[PDB]
Amino acid sequence: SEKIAIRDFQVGDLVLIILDERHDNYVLFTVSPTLYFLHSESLPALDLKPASRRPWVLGKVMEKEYCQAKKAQNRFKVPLGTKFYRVKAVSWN
Amino acid sequence: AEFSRHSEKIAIRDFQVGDLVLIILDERHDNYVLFTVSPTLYFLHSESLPALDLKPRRPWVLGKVMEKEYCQAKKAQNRFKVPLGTKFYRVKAVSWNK
Repeated sequence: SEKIAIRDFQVGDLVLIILDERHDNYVLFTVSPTLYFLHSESLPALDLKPASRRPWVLGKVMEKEYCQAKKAQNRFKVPLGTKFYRVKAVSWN
Repeated sequence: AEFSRHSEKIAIRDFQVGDLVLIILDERHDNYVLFTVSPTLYFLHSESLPALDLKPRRPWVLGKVMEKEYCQAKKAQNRFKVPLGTKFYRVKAVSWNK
């Protein structure tokens, strides 16, 4: 049976996707100090939307992209220089 | 394989001793449960609450399964708020960090 990854996310991992209101974004539930932000493109297929939002959904990792915040005002509400991932995911059930 | 990917995943069904798990508050059953995708309920044993820093409010903790016991409700009024005849598990668990 499949388990949910909570760190070191790989393509094909099952993940718990949760709302992070501080960063105005969905993230992967993790014990890591690194932020894994859900790519905006993946929201529709997970029955998620860009005013109250569902707290969590299960998904499967399809893609991840390494990023560094090079502008202070960014869509992720992270400080300048933050190193993070953007993750595309699809639904699982 | 010469090595395993170690301690990077939590179980969400068919829980086995030693599994890492997400423990969550089940308000409708007035009890902590293992987060699961299966219809079977896995209730946290009352013995396990103090060492997890829970009280008989905190929404969730990561844990490790120390024991599971398959049970059936014999009375309609019971601490788990389940109908008479419900089959469920009681799980002992300790905190897990890393």
